[PDB]
Amino acid sequence: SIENLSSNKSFGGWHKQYSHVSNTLNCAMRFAIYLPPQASTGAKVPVLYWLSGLTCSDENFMQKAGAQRLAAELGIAIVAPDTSPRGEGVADDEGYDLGQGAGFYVNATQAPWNRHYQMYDYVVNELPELIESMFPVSDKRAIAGHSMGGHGALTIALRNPERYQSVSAFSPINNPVNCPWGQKAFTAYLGKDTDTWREYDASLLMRAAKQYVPALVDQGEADNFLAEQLKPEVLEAAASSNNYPLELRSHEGYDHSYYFIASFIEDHLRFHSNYLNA
Ligand SMILES: [Cl-]
Repeated sequence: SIENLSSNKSFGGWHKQYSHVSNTLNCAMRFAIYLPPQASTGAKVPVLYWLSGLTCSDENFMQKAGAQRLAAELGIAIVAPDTSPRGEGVADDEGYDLGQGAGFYVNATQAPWNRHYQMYDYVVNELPELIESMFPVSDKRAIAGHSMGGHGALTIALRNPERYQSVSAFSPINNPVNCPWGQKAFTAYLGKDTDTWREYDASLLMRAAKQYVPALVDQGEADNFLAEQLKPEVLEAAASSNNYPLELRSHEGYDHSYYFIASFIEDHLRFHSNYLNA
């Protein structure tokens, strides 16, 4: 029902990969965890959930973001789920932008996708329950992500404000109802009635937010997807309009890659630590 697949010592702590049978997705799922050195002492540690973007697995961030150094110092565990259901019986598309690697963190209502594409319930309900049951962790959590995963973090935090201390993102999809990535995925997973899409749009949620989760967003100015897919100005406008605690930082010359993420991940860890320690 749960299997440790791999272990690698990392900055006096541990990077470990698991597979488990998901009740919400009705499929096997892989996730990775980083436990800091403090978890070896008897301490319970807080958890940063990291959600990845299109095509990614539970490996990309663990390998490339360089988060382990500071997570170790600050005593933060990081949990990185995969980006979609995977395996036998799970629908898929040949394109990188739909199906596997592309769950969009929604609960799909349209067949065939509705059978397995319940990534919102997985991230919000099943995964944290599992993590808290297995690992030496507290009930204090935060959430972050990149692009589709930034969309994931923001939308989940805004709809579950009591559940998350803080939220952050790199290159988030802010207004997915108004971009091709969001439109393709939402039409396929949720159908043609865009009223059903509203609860999955960070910019729309933020404008209407009744309770604040502190937020930090970093955007590379040389990100090729900025205008068409990401639309940070649209998030800023929502924040402005709702007195929302959003710090949105634009960085000249930086792109959409993990090189950009690695460049500011320590900022994100110090930001989360501020709220996870409270
Ligand atoms: Cl993405």
